[PDB]
Amino acid sequence: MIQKVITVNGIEQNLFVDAEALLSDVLRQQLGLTGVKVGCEQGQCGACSVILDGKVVRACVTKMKRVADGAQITTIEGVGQPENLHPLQKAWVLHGGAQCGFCSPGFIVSAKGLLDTNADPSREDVRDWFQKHRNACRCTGYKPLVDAVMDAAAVINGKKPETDLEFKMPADGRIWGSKYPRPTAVAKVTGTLDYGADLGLKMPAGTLHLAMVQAKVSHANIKGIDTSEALTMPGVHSVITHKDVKGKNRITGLITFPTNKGDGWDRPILCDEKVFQYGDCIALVCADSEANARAAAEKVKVDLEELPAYMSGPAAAAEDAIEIHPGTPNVYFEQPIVKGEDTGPIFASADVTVEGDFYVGRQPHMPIEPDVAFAYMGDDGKCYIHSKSIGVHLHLYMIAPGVGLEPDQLVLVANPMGGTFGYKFSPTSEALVAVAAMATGRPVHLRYNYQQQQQYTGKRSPWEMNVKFAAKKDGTLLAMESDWLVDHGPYSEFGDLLTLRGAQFIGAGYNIPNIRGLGRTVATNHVWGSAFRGYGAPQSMFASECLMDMLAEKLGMDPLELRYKNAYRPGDTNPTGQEPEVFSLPDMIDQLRPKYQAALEKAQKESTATHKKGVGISIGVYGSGLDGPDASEAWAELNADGTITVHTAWEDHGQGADIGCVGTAHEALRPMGVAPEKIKFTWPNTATTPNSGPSGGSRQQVMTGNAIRVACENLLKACEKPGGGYYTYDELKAADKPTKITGNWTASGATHCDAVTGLGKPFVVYMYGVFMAEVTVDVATGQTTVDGMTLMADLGSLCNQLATDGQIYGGLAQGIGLALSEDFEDIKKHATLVGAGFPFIKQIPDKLDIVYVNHPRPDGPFGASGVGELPLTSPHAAIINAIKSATGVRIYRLPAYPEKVLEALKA
Amino acid sequence: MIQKVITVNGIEQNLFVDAEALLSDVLRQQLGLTGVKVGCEQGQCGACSVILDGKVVRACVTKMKRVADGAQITTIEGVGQPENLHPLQKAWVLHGGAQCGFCSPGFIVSAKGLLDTNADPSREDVRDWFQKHRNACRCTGYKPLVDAVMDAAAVINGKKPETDLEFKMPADGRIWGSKYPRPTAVAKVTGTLDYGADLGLKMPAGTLHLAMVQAKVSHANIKGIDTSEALTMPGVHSVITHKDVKGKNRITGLITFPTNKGDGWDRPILCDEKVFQYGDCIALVCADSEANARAAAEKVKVDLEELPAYMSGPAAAAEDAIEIHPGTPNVYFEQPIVKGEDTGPIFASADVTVEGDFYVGRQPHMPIEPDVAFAYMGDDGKCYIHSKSIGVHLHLYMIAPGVGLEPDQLVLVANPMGGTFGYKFSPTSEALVAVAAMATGRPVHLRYNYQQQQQYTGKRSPWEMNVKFAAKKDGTLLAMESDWLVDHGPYSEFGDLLTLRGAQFIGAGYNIPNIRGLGRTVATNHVWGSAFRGYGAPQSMFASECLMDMLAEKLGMDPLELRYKNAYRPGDTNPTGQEPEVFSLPDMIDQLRPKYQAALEKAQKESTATHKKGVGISIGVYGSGLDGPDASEAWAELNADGTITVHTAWEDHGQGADIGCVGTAHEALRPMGVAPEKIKFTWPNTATTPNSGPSGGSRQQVMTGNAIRVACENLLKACEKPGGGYYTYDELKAADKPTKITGNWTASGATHCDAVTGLGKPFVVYMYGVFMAEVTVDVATGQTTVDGMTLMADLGSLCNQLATDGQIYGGLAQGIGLALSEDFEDIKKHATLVGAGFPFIKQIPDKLDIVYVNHPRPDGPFGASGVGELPLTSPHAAIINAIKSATGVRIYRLPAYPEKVLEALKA
Ligand code: FES
Ligand code: FES
Ligand code: FES
Ligand code: FES
Ligand SMILES: [Cl-]
Ligand SMILES: [Cl-]
Ligand SMILES: [Cl-]
Ligand SMILES: [Cl-]
Ligand SMILES: [Mg+2]
Ligand SMILES: [Mg+2]
Ligand SMILES: [Mg+2]
Ligand SMILES: [Mg+2]
Ligand SMILES: [Mg+2]
Ligand SMILES: [Mg+2]
Repeated sequence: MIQKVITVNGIEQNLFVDAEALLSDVLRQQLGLTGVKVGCEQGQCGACSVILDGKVVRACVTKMKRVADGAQITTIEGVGQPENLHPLQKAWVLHGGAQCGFCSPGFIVSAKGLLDTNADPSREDVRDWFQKHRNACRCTGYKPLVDAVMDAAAVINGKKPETDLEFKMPADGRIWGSKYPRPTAVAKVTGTLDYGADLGLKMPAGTLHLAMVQAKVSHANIKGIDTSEALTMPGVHSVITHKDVKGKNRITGLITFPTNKGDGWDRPILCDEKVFQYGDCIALVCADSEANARAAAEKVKVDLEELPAYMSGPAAAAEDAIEIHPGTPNVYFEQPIVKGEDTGPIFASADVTVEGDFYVGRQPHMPIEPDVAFAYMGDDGKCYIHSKSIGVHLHLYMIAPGVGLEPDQLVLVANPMGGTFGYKFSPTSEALVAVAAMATGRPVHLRYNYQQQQQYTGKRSPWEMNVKFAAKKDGTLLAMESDWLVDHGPYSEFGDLLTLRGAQFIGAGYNIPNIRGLGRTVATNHVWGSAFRGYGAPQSMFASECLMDMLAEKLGMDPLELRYKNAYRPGDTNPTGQEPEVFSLPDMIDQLRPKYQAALEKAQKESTATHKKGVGISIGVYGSGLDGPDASEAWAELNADGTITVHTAWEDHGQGADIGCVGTAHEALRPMGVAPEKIKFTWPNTATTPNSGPSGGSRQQVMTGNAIRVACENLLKACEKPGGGYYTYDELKAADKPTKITGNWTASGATHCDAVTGLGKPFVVYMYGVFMAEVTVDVATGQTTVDGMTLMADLGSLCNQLATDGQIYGGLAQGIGLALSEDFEDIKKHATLVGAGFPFIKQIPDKLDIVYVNHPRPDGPFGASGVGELPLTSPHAAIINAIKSATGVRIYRLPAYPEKVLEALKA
Repeated sequence: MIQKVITVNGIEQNLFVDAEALLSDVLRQQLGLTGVKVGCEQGQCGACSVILDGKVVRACVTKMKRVADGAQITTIEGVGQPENLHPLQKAWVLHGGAQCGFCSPGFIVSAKGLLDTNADPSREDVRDWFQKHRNACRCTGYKPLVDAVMDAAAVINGKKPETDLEFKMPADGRIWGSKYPRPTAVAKVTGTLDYGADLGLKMPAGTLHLAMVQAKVSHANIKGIDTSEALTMPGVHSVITHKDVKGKNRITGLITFPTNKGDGWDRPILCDEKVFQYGDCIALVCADSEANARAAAEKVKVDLEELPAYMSGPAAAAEDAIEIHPGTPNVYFEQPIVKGEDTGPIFASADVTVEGDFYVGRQPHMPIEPDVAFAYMGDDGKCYIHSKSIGVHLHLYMIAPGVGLEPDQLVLVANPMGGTFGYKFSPTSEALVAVAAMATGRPVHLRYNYQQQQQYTGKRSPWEMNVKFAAKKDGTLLAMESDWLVDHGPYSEFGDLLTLRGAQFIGAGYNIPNIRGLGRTVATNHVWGSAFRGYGAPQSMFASECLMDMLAEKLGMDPLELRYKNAYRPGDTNPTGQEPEVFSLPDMIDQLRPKYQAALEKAQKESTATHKKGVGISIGVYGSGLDGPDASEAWAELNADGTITVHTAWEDHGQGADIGCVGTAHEALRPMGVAPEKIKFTWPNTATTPNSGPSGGSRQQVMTGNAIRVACENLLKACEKPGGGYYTYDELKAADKPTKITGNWTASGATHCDAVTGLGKPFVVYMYGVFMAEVTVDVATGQTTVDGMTLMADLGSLCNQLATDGQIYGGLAQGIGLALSEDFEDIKKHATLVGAGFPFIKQIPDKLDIVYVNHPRPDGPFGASGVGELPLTSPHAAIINAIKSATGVRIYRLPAYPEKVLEALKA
């Protein structure tokens, strides 16, 4: 051990450390500076950025031996605090740079380092700095972060007053549609919002820390578990196995479709008889620290009989493949789509037909924060779980029978969280922590490292797809045929539903009167399927949007004009036979057309012999809602202090559940003149907030926004004075009148798609958009650079523009990754950010352009649709279409790795 | 476990706690708020004061179940931080309220609570508030704290500008003699100075926490130790016993006198063959937490043969008493005093003689911070100890042979500390932590609780005393006889030396040409003797100063005039035959006389039938130095940045080692124009600071102050430019000239007192003073209230007046405790602050008056003497003399408990 006397955030610290200890651990654990965020732990994400003697360093790869006596360290806590914000922190708030907020401390500390060395950076200087220092963000698409740095710099430079970093009220008093900052922004930019790992450090002594004993093969029969050596190791309390589970030891898919050939009870909590994928949790070590639990987990011995593993959909779907779940065929679900007339004769007599085989793979979510959860037994006797769940009520019912509790004896709470992008539509660690809390009676905390986040959370499910179009010479679509095979890994939850998305969204955007297709879901031993932003649309619309360009090519027609010819107009129906609710695609195409023509001319002009530029187009469509007559509930409560609490379980991945609630409530409460800062939101809790539903399907703004609106309308009625005006809280209480008022809303016009035909009216509100990608391909290397993205977006009406701009930029950046670099195919190689192709700042263009063409929705609150998944529906199709424009080569199977592009160029 | 969402220091905290947990632990351990200081842990000291929903509460006795959801908490961290100080914090700095600083956070939070409920308190309102909220201070005597509250209130009330809370430079630029604040004040008032227990919380995982297995009988032969059950208990690493000690397992007294009958190697580190006092450490449990170590320590079984214990000096000194250390008589040392002619014939022929038997007991130091230390093996192979040692070099040599290390392989460092008042002139926990670090190879940390601070640290040693005076009718002293028996408990360290103090200080202040006396030191099984502020003078001068009043009474002379007649004047010698170095007692008496006469008249006027007022006088004298030719060393270094570091091992109990260094150096460096904020001090460290010596004997200002002066003079010479002016650092380095310059100083004129006669010149500088106490005695209850204390003090020249005023107030308050309420006689009853008679604020008068009558010392730096122990030399004699004045009763044996006074009143 060594004494080190240093200065941290301006205060002398008399430190006692192991010279080999990581600065991240010293700062977080010994000094309580949990504003230093840790994600990857491998020096790749910048979340743990600190200033050390004037240099920006990653604390997770800086050992204490590199910290000299007398060193100066700055963390986010030293940059500024609430009520003493630094210009960078104020700028971040104003520009909406904190979505999940997990990367915000690291970017802000890094930016301070930049500005202390270059006071007046160009935007490119800012981008080069964040690239060098590996500052990674999965939510924002980087542009808002650069905007914030530039604005702060101008203030620091005296070019602009600091008061301009403070939001100015529009002065109609209206925050709906504005750039009003989100309530959680100040906590995020100051490192004072506690995420799950932070909470773990601030839990009491006697909390047990868990480590997972995981399968190191993809498929096996388990013969036994030997824990004897692990029990003798430092700090070890006990080891938990399936024997300690008090219920069924299975997670239920809950809404398994009746025509599914499996019962939906296939997923174990702790493996008993079998390993179904690499990473499966077989046991939990409980110890006094994460480090001691992990060390002991390495010594637990599992006796297994390894079995041949099926690592792709086609392999598992082979007629003779062995059943992974004995008693259920590997191909466990099929969804037909049968619209209009038989397609065979139409294809035979059509002027033109095209066909393609396409693939979209196992995209990894890659939030900067790896999965984390904890659980405890309340003094009320209930089991409490605090996790990254974005569907607390949904998960309660998925896990309760498995853990052996009635629903009233389990409570799920959503912690503040560093992004999910859908992986948290699935249970991950909730049932594991519940089992351990129940078995030990003690609080328990489980943190995944980044390798476990990659290997042992669910993934976008690969689809192998064949799609065909028949059309007239003038480009009018006559018919479509479609076939898709969905690789769902071993766990069925929502796999059938994901397969149904193919019926709904393959070919969406156009009038197609005649469709014949079939989706099939197959169990495999690769990673299980969890929702990934877009949930079937990124697969579906990659195929159809690439195929539209192929059709345009074969007709000698411009691909934007082919889309214009076919885009939904009054009288048309979507693939499930439903009339669209608004018709904004022609408007958006017309407004994009001259920008598209200008982009074409620029690409022709600026192309060289070696660097070929191209422009690509696509349409995107997705529903806002879960299928059928989805519903939500909210409570609007006048508090004694005159503030109003709007109680919901709107789960915040980081998208803006807080500002969605405040903005929607503010608009609804305008008759009573309620200031936005007087409106409070609630963190999701199954015991004390209503069942607003999960934050999946780009649904909350519509469903919960409407419920909030109705609750607030009902609160206004409850407060109305006869003669005009409104009663105060005290007046209502004096008259023994209610102050906490419920509102509900249901999408009554919706119907579930039919099991035989696929036809129905699954959503009452959709999101519509038109993408344009501008790229350069180096034809010597095959490397593609995305130089610009544009999204024409119809969101109906904006609740908050900082929220919606950010959602779009983030989705476009994930599109670039999906198109060019991302996959989870190699269990080890793809288990790091860099290995799996995470997009760092230089991979995302600074030119991300949005044009809102909003057509108010009949059933949306104040006309709003959702936004969340719109920007990831088909940006990768636009990008691939742009590579084709540039070079003449079409990539059919994502991602467009350089070697793959080169092979195509040279064929 | 329960979730609690509350606000702490203005920030929302999502807390996860045990409802039974103490708020102090939650705040310190879970939230890292180590500004919440914990001392007594029993709700008696206020150090852990926090504001909870507008009420000031003691966090150490507030369970989390009493903290409601939505509660508001404020700790010192929420009051203000460095560079954002609250007016209370600025006021504390300006008024010198932070000495050790351990109570400062609690007083300041408490004061904020006061001012939030009463914005314009009277001084009495402030005193009533601190009494109610149990805010305890052992350093300051409370007056500076009240001064600070009043000044802050005026600013908060807009009656006075906040800039007036900032020190104004005297503008001759001179800080010597000023009220310049101490460098450590800002850290103390903000809770950002880490004391030993704070450091323990900020040590790395894998640090082992120790608990002591202690004797629960006073005297025994040990037969064995059974650790088997303890080893099976939660979190337990190992148990350490004498078998694990690698050296002699004995502490050496090091400077044991040759005529001592013991070898000075009597004190074990871990008991092997015997228990010598209640509390002796027999084993150490090493565990993952203090709580787990303590729980397991309760299960270690010690097999003992209890022996009859001698619990007082007279009991142990009986001719037939059994030897506690077999082979050494219990009476192990005697010091004669033989000055002038045989006293028998002089007493026989004298006009008047008086005699008394007196007792001063086992006063407990009662710092607010209980003992704490830690140790580790450095990567350099050395063993490092960080403790409350106030003699790091001294303790290194006292313990090294016992622990089994050569002096170069052990390093002792003084942590910031919450007071000692001399108990840390002894080793306490240093050898224990060293043994455990060496045995385990791991960092180890040991914190005593308050009961262990009381039972198992050393104490003022009781003295049974008989003193006699012979005098002429005109009051001229002719002769003195003296006999004292010193109860040193079982461990000899510095016991002989303490006994020698009786020869030096019984009757000090007066010309006494003929003295015959004998001091004896006896081992007992009550608590071992450690230095307590005054170190023999409080015993010695209680006897002689009470006896002077008895002599005045018998002569019918005023007791101030009797002292005036006899006080040292040129030509006189002190008891050891040495000429005083200055003669300030007549001056001080003359200046006090009219105040004394006025106080007498007020007492007569304001006395009632039931409440009798009185006035008492005493003189105090003590040396500044350790005996003989004491010495110190300092290094003055010009740093590259133009600051100057003054390297010393001046140990800071809280008295002001920091400001002593800065003020002394500043004065010495004036020719080169060095600003005070450019002068840095060093925390004591045996490896990297010179052997400046211990902070005992009121010596550092003289010895180390002179060394600092000489080093700085030498640095000036090193920096001098030919032609005038001074070179810069860069200029000196360019010329390869030295920048770190040594200075030494020795008290060359001093000699050790003789073993046969007691005669010598032990100190070259003494401190001189005259006390006046004003009291009221309720003759129905026997309760004494001290209404006023005055000290006339000759300190030569003041280094810093905030330091010296505070030292005097603190000593006067300890005097009031020694006179009226304090002891450690009952092992259990006196093991709490309240049980042992700690003086809370109402026990200390607001009227504490100082008059400086400074006569510059020939050998002091810039004429300075020490101050530390002066104010505790005889204030308790003045107080007892005042009770006599008031009521006619003399208390001979301290303390003057009410029942004891009543029995005397009624006899
Ligand atoms: S770079 Fe340190 S946590 Fe990712
Ligand atoms: S806001 Fe950057 S990772 Fe979420
Ligand atoms: S009153 Fe809480 S530590 Fe003393
Ligand atoms: S300053 Fe108050 S206890 Fe030391
Ligand atoms: Cl391909
Ligand atoms: Cl490649
Ligand atoms: Cl008495
Ligand atoms: Cl009493
Ligand atoms: Mg500022
Ligand atoms: Mg038509
Ligand atoms: Mg190749
Ligand atoms: Mg202020
Ligand atoms: Mg004389
Ligand atoms: Mg009695």
